[PDB]
Amino acid sequence: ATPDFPTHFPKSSIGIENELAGLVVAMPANSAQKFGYVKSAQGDALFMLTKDMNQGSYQRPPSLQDGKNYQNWQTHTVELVSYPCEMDDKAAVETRKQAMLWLATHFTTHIDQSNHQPLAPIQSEDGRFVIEITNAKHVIAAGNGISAESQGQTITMTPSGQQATVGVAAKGFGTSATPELRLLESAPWYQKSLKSQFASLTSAENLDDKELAANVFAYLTSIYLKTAELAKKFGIYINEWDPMSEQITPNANGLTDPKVKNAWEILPRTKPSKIVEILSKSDAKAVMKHIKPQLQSRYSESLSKNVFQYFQDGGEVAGHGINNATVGDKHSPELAILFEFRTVPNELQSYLPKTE
Ligand SMILES: Nc1ncnc2c1ncn2[C@@H]1O[C@H](COP(=O)(O)OP(=O)(O)O)[C@@H](O)[C@H]1O
Ligand SMILES: [Mg+2]
Ligand SMILES: [Mg+2]
Repeated sequence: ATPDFPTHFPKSSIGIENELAGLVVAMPANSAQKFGYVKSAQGDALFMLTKDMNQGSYQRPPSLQDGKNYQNWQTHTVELVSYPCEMDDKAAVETRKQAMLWLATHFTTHIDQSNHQPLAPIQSEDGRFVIEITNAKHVIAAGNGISAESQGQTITMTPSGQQATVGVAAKGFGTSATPELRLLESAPWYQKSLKSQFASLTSAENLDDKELAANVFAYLTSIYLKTAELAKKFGIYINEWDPMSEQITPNANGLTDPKVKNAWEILPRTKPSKIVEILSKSDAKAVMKHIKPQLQSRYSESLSKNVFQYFQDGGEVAGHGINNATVGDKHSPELAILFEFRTVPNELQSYLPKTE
């Protein structure tokens, strides 16, 4: 079994995703995403081997007929998914990039001498890296996995196949305290002006933590307003809101549609309703009560009520979120909130492996 991601980090964390070019993985239909993982010889889990984009049904080449059953098998692109590490842990970041580049060279040899065969659990030649196979019911095949033989491909990685995910303490979003926080706050959907706006609305209120409440308000309102903007732009069905009732033609498959995710640029990966937990019951009530009018002064009553209710009931920004991540003291953990960079910006390029 592939180990689950560690959930706790002392400070800000980073994970990477890297879709490979030059090969596919074929597995039985409805297989689990993870088929293996690469770890250091010391035992530290570095990245997972996963199936990513479905490339169609697998057809075992006739010249490679082996008496085996490949019925209903699907081909997918391979994505290398790192185990998160601390953002300032240079050695952990470097070992992940190096282990990914090593596995690409091992894949290049595998499609040359063992095309349409499963990867074997081996140790690298220098002894640095170890492959562990968790699902042996797979095959690795060059190109799109149609031909028995490769076109002598070198297995590569490129920025268009790359993403980075950053995890920060929820209480830090809006403080601009670290370079990571400042990069996250530069997200086009985040409206820092909502912090000072909240303070103006709540002068008569005796709030337990005014600065924290203003930060949470700005973060949540920015997400709710962006969701409403996107639902209108792309014609997305949110809860009971119907875009056709506002003469908007549906132009996306939902919140999880890749073009909707891309429109966020910096995609929230944590369930918005979790942040309410970093506040007192009283402060959370004050924050939540003030969000509704921010939507209603910009969007129709139906869109506003539906977006507000969707997130209130634990609605996700774009599918299953990373909601169990924590930061700070191991004994008293604080909520970490995660963000996916759809395109890796210049500031995070050094975290990604490069073939060239
Ligand atoms: N605590 C964390 N801090 C930072 N990045 C994390 C953390 N936990 C997971 N990630 C990263 O989240 C990314 C996507 O994770 P995952 O949920 O497995 O992908 P998917 O939803 O596409 O199946 C990976 O780059 C991974 O390293
Ligand atoms: Mg992934
Ligand atoms: Mg991604």
